[PDB]
Amino acid sequence: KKVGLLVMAYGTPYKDEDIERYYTDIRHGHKPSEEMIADLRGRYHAIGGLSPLAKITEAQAYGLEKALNDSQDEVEFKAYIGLKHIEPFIEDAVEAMHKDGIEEAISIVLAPHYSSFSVEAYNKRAKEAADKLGGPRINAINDWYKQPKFIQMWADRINETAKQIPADELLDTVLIVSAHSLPEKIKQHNDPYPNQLQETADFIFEKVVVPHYALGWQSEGKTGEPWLGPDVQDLTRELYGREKYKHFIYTPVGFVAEHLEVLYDNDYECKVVTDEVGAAYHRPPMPNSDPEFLEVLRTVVWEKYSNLEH
Ligand SMILES: [K+]
Ligand SMILES: [K+]
Repeated sequence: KKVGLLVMAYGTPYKDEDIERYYTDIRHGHKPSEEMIADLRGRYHAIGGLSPLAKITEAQAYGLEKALNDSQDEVEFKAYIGLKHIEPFIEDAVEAMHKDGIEEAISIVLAPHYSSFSVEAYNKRAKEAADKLGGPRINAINDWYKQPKFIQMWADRINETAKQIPADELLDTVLIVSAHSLPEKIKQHNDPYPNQLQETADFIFEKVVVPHYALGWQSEGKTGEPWLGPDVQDLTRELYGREKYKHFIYTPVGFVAEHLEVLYDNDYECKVVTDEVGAAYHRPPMPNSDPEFLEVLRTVVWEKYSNLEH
């Protein structure tokens, strides 16, 4: 039988007309105000609109499927995309697998780090759907930031971007390593997410020419509670105040695609700050569906299959 490959991600609106229902789902059924929707529409317009965004997630899932099936002849994987906040939902993907007669699946989230707040939610939804249908059995991957090829992918991109920088200003350059912020309360649960981001930054930093680095958070939601900090905008201001860096290199390694959180929260909002302090802004290409990144994911999934079967 084919092995199911459940590739999960947050979801992005396909059409402009989807923005309201998308953000209503994100906000637990609380429809965004007219002013909030207008703000969000303006942010999507700033980054060139919606059409490029969903294509990346598709290219990652199906590129991963092809990378797996061309690299070995023990099994055939079939990819099913399951999204948190728009169709096809996680539950749709699991239903599809069961209807197709898939008995065994491996799941992976398109984010390198584990949190009890975020990744566990995907896993719980997938498992509960499967339990209701009677299958498939789902063997979940929880994180994959420790993969050497993942770290090397980011180090290589940073080192290439660093060639943009005059030799004598490299000592005035800082690497800002970031991920999506989460509610600060995850720390009361001993959530490993903050430590996993620190480890990722450490592993990358020892492989790059940039001599200074800092960890930050971004893209925090608006709920009634504090979120992990510092936010990259505030951290940029603070680091300039203390050290007067001339170059900021932003690697939002918690993200895998050029979606709104990178094209707006970094390329607009962080560049506003670097502009305001007279420093230069740099941000390497995101992984998207680059063959090097597809090979990272292939390595992750095949290592999981191998551990289960070999
Ligand atoms: K678990
Ligand atoms: K914090």
